[PDB]
Amino acid sequence: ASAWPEEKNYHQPAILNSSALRQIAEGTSISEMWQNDLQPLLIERYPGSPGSYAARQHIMQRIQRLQADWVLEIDTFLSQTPYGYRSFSNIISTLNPTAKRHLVLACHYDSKYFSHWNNRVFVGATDSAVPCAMMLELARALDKKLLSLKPDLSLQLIFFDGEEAFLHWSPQDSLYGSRHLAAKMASTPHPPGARGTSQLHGMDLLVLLDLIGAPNPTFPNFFPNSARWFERLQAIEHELHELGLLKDHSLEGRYFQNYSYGGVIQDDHIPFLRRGVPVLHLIPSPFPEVWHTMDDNEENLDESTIDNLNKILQVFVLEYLHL
Amino acid sequence: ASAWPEEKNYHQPAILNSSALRQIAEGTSISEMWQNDLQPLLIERYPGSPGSYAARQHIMQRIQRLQADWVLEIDTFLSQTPYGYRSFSNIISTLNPTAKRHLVLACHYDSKYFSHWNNRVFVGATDSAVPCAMMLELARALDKKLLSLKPDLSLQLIFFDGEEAFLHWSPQDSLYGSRHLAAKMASTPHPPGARGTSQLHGMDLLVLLDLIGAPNPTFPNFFPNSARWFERLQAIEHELHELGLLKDHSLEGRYFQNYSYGGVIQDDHIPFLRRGVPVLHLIPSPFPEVWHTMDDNEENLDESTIDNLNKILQVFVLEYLHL
Amino acid sequence: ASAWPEEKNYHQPAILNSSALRQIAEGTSISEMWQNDLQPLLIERYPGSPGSYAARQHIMQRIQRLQADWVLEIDTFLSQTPYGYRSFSNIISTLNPTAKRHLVLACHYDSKYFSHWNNRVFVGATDSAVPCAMMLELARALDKKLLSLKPDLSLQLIFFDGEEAFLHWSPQDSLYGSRHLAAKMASTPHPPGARGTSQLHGMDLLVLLDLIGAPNPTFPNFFPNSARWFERLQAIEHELHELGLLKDHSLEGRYFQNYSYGGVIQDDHIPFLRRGVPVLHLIPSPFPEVWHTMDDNEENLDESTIDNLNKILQVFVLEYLHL
Amino acid sequence: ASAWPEEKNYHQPAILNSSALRQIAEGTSISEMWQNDLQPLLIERYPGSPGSYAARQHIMQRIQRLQADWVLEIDTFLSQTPYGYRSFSNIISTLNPTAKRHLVLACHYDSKYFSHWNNRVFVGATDSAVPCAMMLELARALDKKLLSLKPDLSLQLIFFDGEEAFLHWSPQDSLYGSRHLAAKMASTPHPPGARGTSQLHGMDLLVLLDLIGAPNPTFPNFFPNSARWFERLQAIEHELHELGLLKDHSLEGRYFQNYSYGGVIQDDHIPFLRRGVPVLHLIPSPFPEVWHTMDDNEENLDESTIDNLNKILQVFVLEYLHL
Amino acid sequence: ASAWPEEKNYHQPAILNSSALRQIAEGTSISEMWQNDLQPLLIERYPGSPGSYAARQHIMQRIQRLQADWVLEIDTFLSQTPYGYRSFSNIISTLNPTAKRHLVLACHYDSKYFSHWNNRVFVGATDSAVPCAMMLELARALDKKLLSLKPDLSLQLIFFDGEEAFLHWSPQDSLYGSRHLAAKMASTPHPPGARGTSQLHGMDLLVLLDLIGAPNPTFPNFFPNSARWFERLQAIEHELHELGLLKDHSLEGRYFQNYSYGGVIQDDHIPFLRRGVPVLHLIPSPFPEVWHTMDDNEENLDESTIDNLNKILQVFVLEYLHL
Amino acid sequence: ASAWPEEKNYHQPAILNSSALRQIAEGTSISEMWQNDLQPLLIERYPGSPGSYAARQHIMQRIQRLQADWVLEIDTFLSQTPYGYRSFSNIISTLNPTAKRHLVLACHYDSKYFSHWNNRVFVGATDSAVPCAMMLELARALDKKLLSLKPDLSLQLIFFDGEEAFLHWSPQDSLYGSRHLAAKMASTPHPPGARGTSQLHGMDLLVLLDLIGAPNPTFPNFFPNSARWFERLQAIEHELHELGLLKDHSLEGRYFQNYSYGGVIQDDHIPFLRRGVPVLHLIPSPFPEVWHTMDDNEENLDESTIDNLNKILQVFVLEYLHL
Ligand SMILES: O=S(=O)(Cc1ccccc1)Nc1ccc2nc[nH]c2c1
Ligand SMILES: O=S(=O)(Cc1ccccc1)Nc1ccc2nc[nH]c2c1
Ligand SMILES: O=S(=O)(Cc1ccccc1)Nc1ccc2nc[nH]c2c1
Ligand SMILES: O=S(=O)(Cc1ccccc1)Nc1ccc2nc[nH]c2c1
Ligand SMILES: O=S(=O)(Cc1ccccc1)Nc1ccc2nc[nH]c2c1
Ligand SMILES: [Zn+2]
Ligand SMILES: [Zn+2]
Ligand SMILES: [Zn+2]
Ligand SMILES: [Zn+2]
Ligand SMILES: [Zn+2]
Ligand SMILES: [Zn+2]
Repeated sequence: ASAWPEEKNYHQPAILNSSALRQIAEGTSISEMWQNDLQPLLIERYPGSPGSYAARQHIMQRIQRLQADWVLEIDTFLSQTPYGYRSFSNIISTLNPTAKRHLVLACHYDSKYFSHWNNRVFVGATDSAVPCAMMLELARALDKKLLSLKPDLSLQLIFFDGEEAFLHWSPQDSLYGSRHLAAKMASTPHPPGARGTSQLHGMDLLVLLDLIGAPNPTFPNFFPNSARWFERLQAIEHELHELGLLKDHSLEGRYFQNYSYGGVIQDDHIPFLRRGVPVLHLIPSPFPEVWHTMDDNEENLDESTIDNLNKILQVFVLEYLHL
Repeated sequence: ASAWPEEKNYHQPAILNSSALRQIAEGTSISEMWQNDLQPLLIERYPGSPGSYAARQHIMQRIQRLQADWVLEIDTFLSQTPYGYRSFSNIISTLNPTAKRHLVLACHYDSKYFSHWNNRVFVGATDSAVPCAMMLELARALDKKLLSLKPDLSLQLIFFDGEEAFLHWSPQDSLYGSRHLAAKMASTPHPPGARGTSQLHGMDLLVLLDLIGAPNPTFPNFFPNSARWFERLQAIEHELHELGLLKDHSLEGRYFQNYSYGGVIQDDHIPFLRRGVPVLHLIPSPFPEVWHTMDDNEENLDESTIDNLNKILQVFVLEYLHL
Repeated sequence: ASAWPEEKNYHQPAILNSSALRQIAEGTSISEMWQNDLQPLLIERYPGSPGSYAARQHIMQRIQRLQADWVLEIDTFLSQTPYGYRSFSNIISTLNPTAKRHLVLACHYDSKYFSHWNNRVFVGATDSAVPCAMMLELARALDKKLLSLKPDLSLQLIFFDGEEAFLHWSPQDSLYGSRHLAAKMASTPHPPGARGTSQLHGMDLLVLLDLIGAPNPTFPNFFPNSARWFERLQAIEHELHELGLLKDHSLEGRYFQNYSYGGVIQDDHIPFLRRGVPVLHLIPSPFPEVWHTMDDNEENLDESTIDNLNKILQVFVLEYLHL
Repeated sequence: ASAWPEEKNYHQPAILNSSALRQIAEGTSISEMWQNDLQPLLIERYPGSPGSYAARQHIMQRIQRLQADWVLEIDTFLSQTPYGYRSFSNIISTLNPTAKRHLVLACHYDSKYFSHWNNRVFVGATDSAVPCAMMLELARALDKKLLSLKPDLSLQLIFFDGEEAFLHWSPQDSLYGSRHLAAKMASTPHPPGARGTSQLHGMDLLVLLDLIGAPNPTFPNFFPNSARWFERLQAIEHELHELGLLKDHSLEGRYFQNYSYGGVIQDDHIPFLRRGVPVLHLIPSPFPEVWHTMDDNEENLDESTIDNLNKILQVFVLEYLHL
Repeated sequence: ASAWPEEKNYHQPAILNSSALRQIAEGTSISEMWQNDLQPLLIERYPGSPGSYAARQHIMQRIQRLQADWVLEIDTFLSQTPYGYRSFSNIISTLNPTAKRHLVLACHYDSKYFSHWNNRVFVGATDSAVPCAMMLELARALDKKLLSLKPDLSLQLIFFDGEEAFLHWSPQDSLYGSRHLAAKMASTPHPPGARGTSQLHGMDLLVLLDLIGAPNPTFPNFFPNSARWFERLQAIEHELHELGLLKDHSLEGRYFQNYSYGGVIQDDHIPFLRRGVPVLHLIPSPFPEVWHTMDDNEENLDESTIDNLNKILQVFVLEYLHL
Repeated sequence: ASAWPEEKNYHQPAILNSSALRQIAEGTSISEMWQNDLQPLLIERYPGSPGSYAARQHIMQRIQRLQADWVLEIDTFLSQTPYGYRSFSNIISTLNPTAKRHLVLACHYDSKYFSHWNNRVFVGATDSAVPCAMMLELARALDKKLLSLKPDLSLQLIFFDGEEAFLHWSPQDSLYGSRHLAAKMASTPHPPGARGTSQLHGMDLLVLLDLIGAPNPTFPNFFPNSARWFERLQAIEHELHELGLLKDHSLEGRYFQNYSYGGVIQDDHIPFLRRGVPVLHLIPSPFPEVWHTMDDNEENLDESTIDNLNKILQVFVLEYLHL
């Protein structure tokens, strides 16, 4: 079958000048995210709960209200769990469904199931509601350049349901949404009418955000096949510093360090990885000090870190997509 | 209900009187089937071939033109074969997609891949071009009563792609279409919005027709869980003989002869049966004398047996559906 | 390289004469069974229910009132199901637990979980309340002969929990207690202190009673490796018939006619067969006409068919042990 | 062009006249097989035993003394068992190795592991010393016709090691030589230098003799894709009886009653069957009375049944190969 | 609720002052341990051997003399190996067996099977005779406080058999006792009478000691969900040293160096990890220099290193359990 | 089963004195390797191409022209791929084929399948043409010592076919040759006549060379059970620097630094690892900058870096082999 699944190994970015970096900082507003994107997600939203549904509708509405021509799919499936059968729904948002190639941004939108311990509620502020909102604030900041789309390439956003275990982390109790999605795409022909290629082959790179929002994260190099693109993240971070385009930020503790981790952490990327999709995994090591506590809330977030990461990220999408 | 997947076990048919049987004998014509439903499907149509596309467009068009509100689904997927990657397309036809339960009729519409041996072209007339044409005819002859649907139970037809092996019969080279749809159905919630039940649960019974069109066929009783529904066929056959609505037919050359065998044959029922679906398997034993030869063609069919079979089956479906 | 797990292949019976065939027929009370062993078990007793614990107490108490030295064990375990984790309990009854070899009688004591269709309650009278009671009637009727055991050979009874599916028959929704117990016997040293042999290797023959109680049952002959013990049953039947020790019985309608089936019927035997245990499987084909309906009750049972099989089976066992 | 694995679907015999049949008939010697081929095999020969090396040597020595250009090969491998790691050797003997297609005849040559019960030694006369002898007498009796082989087709012979279990029949304790050899042939290119076909595709048909030599055998017809070759066997037995070329033989106790089956019997054909090879399985139902007893010895063989079957089979083979 | 398995996620220690830390230090003797707990283990004890029954008897006796209320269970099973079927026996010693939650400490008590290279005998002093004596020394020194137990939480000890490969490390040749025991616990309702939780859910934290006793060991921090418990270890090691309670101890060569390691090391925790149990894995990297040689003996042990570790570990256990 | 598989764990090196360590430096020619061994291999040689047959023939011809007497075998096999069934051929070179034990050197010889991007052809200079030529220079630069073999230890070379994925990396699409050859060795008794041991038991240490040729490579230490042999590399390296036998080499730019990675990195060692062969894996992290681009050519290799590696690797082998 034709060889376009080769193209990703050759793709190169389109680097921005100093005047165009400045524009991007001005383009992005954390407090608008904080109020209109982030806060309506800080709620109990484990799979099947009335919060899951509220959260899915809020995410849909914030996207529909943009100009860029986004196509939305709800992917609804039944799976077995320790508490029996349950239904889940991944949310998928695509620009130019027909293009063979897509850069993919992903996170998970469910929150881990718990009882109401010490009369509190778990709402996973780093895990992973901030990541969702940064995705929502990216589509809005760049809705202008993203509309200039009506190398055959576009953009895609995935919001997984069921990342967390219900009872005890095992292969059969975790990653419900990503295991189903990776298989579905492996067996769907792409582009439409193709005879020998699939939607997976169409994934250019998968950028997974997990556990973002705490102060002083450090993100390692996990994989040697995406090393060259993690390196671009460094150089983007370092240049926006010397232009003092970031806040409360220092070059002595940079977010993207130069030390490969070696092993891997279990997460939504795994069913994609083992079928040959390239992955850039933006999960910090160590895990926030609040990980899986009633104190992963709005109060412990750190407004400045998030605002820096929104900026670097927004540039990487823009240079990858030659926009 | 929670609940309702229980009902198929207690369903009981609405047996028809002598006046009505006569009505339906008169209501179907085998000569119409032959010219407009069968002969267009006597063609080379192995997966991915031009005739596969043409077999599909015909089957669609014959249905698109009836009264009853049939909903057509095209299930197009990518699998691996001994020759590499290939695309298949199953055809599904449904009255009242929302009903919890559907009685299901099915066959395979691919022909088997062969070189052109002796300058002849294999076209599978019993295997399975007739079967498609009997299902096509049936929906035409009862379009009348089937439209009355506008015991929460309606009717579905399935036309599989890729039942035959490409090179050598094995678990990875066979039943490409049935193995896809079973998995898709078992992981889809039914009825829309359900939490603990699936489309697979909604399959009241599966009647798979295969290898049909030769004279003096004999079909054994394959499974002890659908046994009673096969006794029905025996008694529908024995009441059209005595009424004189069958042709060139005797009660010593009967088609359904309470026998056993008593083991199992591999076919499109296998991936449904191993997840708990009840099966009525309408495949003869022995196979037709012409099985898999260049002489399994139009000339070797028997007009009479196919007309008889049509009559019995059109009965069964009306008595099953209480119409 | 030991040794004894082969003794079971050379084993021969020690046949009874006419006067012992008459004594055996007069020592068993079809009336005593029906009231003291069977009727207490015709209730709703699906896994986890109040009825399950009541059936376990009835079975244990009836066995304890006997003089023979029966040793009883409760094998309680945890398993996943379509509705979640749940607890199950098999019942094991063994004479001479230390012996190397044991003949095994077995059936399942649960009832299938149904809703109350037409304000009725499923109780599974042939499925399998009667085989439970036949097992209790054999232990009573022969109590005098069996307390003589104090070849290294003896007798065991097993009553499985969780034989039926909870929702839809699959490999993961069926045969809960037999899949569990087989894995546990395969991994247990037998006899005590042994270095290279297991309890599973000590099962001489597994005689599984299922779906018994209706009149005119035809029991097929399933496996080549256990054929000669089926042939014992035929001759036993025939020579009791021909001393007038049977009732409402004709040689023209025997229970054990020879008739090879060839394939399998899913059941509690499957996890032991798969490991090389020889199986004598007493399940008729076709299934009782009342199978998985609310008329599987006391009023459709056949007193005399049952009484006849209690006699055949007691003769079989006494020959198997030389008693 | 390759492609050529379909040519076994279209192959047809060359039937021999009444004069060629008296020719074959007078051509075999049942006492010279008995003397020189069978008797040296009636010894203990479980795998790794000295009888195993002695048996392997007599088989090869007897083949090597014929004129036909027989190529001998020894397939020695290691494998894990209930008593630990052990070494086995299959014997493969082939005419025209370069030919794309071969008709295959086979049995197993090991005898089952037992201890000396009652001071006797198990030799498996029917199981399977006689089939071994039949294969050798066939290759001598037809030596001058096969020497003519110099349709691209010829003849292969196979003797398997490690068929029987050591301790308890299971997927890992049984069929050691056949499970090895099937996976080897499926991963060897054939013919030499071929790019997309394998030695397994060149097996035209697998003819597996097992448990033969007892009087009055009844052989089923197990598979639909070889039923036309069961037929030919049925017809060869009929013609030979009507020319009075059989002995002590009755058309009422004919070996090939057409009644069928049913399901399956595990044997050396299963690793090949499961991958698409057609099989004519000449195991009888039921098994001899002496099956797996110390009485499966020379005395209980029936000379006349074997002689008759020798003749039938050599006529089957000559007609398969057009000689 | 039925939700208690979430409790261990919220558990916090009760941190001891400096005069309680001084009592702990004074409360443990390395020479009593050396003479009465360690030395009798420095023998040959691979599975099945006389030294294995002797180490079992010594472990049980030394616990049976303490005042605390330990319940001892011997878990004995069969398994297949490169040499055939063999019997194994784990050792489980439990306080308050009815309590829902248990902090678990563990090592393997077998020794690796070797020939006597150079007329010397392999006794695995670090591998793992020392870890066993550390566990016995801790039960003795904390005996009076462990007596308080009579937060539903107590203490359990596990000695695994069959950790080493007999022949070549493979999924089937290694971790014989721990794979058996994790599967057993996973299917055992806990607490007694429970309906949807297991003994495996009861394990609060699995602290696994292995390859201990050589000088200057570096333990990494392998897992993100047990990392807050690794930090407790470092804090304990820092305080004891600045109070002057360590020996021959440098804060430039502290045992717990917050350096992380992504590559898993296979060991007895793996069957628990993959079912969701949190692990604090105390194995050093690199392995000791003497690893799997005849020089892993008593003279190459370092007295001071082991005495420091006893003290760090008993402080852990008291702060975990609030004594 | 004998004990000799233990011998590898005790084996120790026989180190060289400053003066033999110059004889090595001086007996290897980077310029002869570059022209006579490398350049012939810098062509398109993906599996089945004309370039693959020619690279077999180069490799063999170079080895056949040397005094030591190497035994060559060509291991051909058939496997399924994303484009269909294909033929592949490993190259295996052994001294003393019958010795119990062998040290093993290896790489892959196939070149990744790519379309001709920008009119350029992928030839994989580091991936892995240079590892091939390195293995060719070593046998030549040492031909004279290795002829003293005619401690049951010798040397083996292995050049795999089919390492790269044809389309997308996955367990079914990568490592065709290694997966195939580890299974064949595990099922081959070694030495000849052996009853309990395999060819795979004989592999002392597997040293896999991959992705070599770039400047300034950093090779990590992957596995605790092969660490002692990496320390030998690190030490060999440092004394060659001190003696001045190294070019363009510093100590801050050490090839073998103290660096512990997580592990894997999929490659040809995986299928051996899962069966317990110990592995020395000489692949760097990060991968070279040119990896899987058209600039992985002759111009971007570094002569010094490769010359220095030839010197280390050659010492290591003579020290390992006591030559
Ligand atoms: O800790 S994990 O490796 C899962 C695991 C695997 C094995 C044993 C115990 C736990 N990964 C993980 C867990 C929770 C998360 N929440 C957000 N991202 C998460 C990622
Ligand atoms: O028919 S079965 O093969 C179950 C089955 C198999 C395949 C598909 C769907 C259902 N065996 C069965 C069913 C009910 C029973 N009650 C007592 N013994 C029973 C045995
Ligand atoms: O009976 S079998 O199906 C194997 C089996 C299957 C399941 C359980 C126990 C045994 N076939 C078999 C057994 C022994 C033979 N000896 C010569 N040919 C033989 C064929
Ligand atoms: O990157 S790898 O871990 C394989 C992989 C795994 C998952 C996804 C994509 C690719 N190993 C690898 C790749 C290329 C090589 N070329 C020479 N040796 C190589 C080894
Ligand atoms: O080295 S391991 O990772 C196992 C292994 C994995 C792959 C190949 C060969 C061996 N773990 C191991 C080995 C020996 C031990 N002795 C005590 N604990 C031990 C742990
Ligand atoms: Zn989380
Ligand atoms: Zn067909
Ligand atoms: Zn039932
Ligand atoms: Zn046998
Ligand atoms: Zn060890
Ligand atoms: Zn590569």
